[PDB]
Amino acid sequence: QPFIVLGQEEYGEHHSSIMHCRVDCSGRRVASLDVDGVIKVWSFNPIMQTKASSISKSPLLSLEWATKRDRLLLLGSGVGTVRLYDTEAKKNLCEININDNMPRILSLACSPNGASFVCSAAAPSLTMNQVPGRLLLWDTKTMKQQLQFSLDPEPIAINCTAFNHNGNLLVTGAADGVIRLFDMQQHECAMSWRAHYGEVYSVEFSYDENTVYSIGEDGKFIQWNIHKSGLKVSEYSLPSDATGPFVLSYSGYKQVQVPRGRLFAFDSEGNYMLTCSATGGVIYKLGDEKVLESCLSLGGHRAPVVTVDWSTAMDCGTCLTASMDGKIKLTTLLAH
Ligand SMILES: N#Cc1cccc2c1CC[C@H]2NC(=O)c1ccc(Nc2ncnc3ccccc23)cc1
Repeated sequence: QPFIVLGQEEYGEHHSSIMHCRVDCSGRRVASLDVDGVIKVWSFNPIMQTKASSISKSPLLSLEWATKRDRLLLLGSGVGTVRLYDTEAKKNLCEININDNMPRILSLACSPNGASFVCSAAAPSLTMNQVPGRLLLWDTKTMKQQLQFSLDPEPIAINCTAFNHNGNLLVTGAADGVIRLFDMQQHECAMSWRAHYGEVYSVEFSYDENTVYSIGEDGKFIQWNIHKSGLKVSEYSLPSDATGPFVLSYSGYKQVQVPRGRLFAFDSEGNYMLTCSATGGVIYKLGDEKVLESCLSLGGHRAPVVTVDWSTAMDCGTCLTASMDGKIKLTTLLAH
């Protein structure tokens, strides 16, 4: 046991499958979004209580907490808008239209220093997700676009974004299965390589930032050498219920969810990784036998888990696991 489990609670205010659930930067609030466009904002320490609740008139695809103003939440729509929501004042500060032909705001990342954010904006899905997309850099102080990064070889939908600790690097994964790493000082692509057969769903810097981790449609979790483009450090086939597609089957009726939120999350120092499964969160130790072996199973879910988070605050771990029945389990972990 590398962790003791201090409790497992259920947040149940959503009645639809969860799309995203993320802990804020203070580590004390959750923002969660379901497929019916219900945004909920809630605390959990010492009990679960709801701070805000709103139906979006518009489809909502993405969610990102601000880094340097804890109470601000960025929301990306399916109608080409970025909304800035004040969780404390329970009102929208602004909603900016993206003056373009790319309505799907698939991914939002706020810079660590708080002066900037990035969003991906994609064309409509085809009657694949292998469609044109853009990557936009914004100024948080004006909430205006500054520039778009050209994507080679072609405009492509970007599914996932993450900054490094300082914010000078941004790693992205796209629907063409390619990872693109951007130098955010020079505003150019430092590095790119083919990462997955099919889509990249999540990307993350290792704690030490010598590697980035990725998970994608081919079912593989891969660790890449940030110093040498496309050189793998290690590669594992996760169980299929880590990357879906996620099915809840009734009389010939089923609900199907393709990955959209973050499929993996890490402890404070990046030694352990939480993933999805039919029946709850599954945690692995990083670092490297041939078959990656599971050290902890959080359980507690009676419908597929589709997205997860992991935050550490007051020296305690909080794991979120969110399933297709709309339930969010909040498990509390102590690192011995
Ligand atoms: N860390 C972080 C971080 C992340 C995202 C955001 C922000 C931060 C820190 C600063 C904060 N920005 C703001 O609070 C804000 C709020 C509104 C405005 N702009 C407008 N407000 C009203 N009407 C407008 C109409 C047309 C255009 C613009 C408008 C600018 C900044």
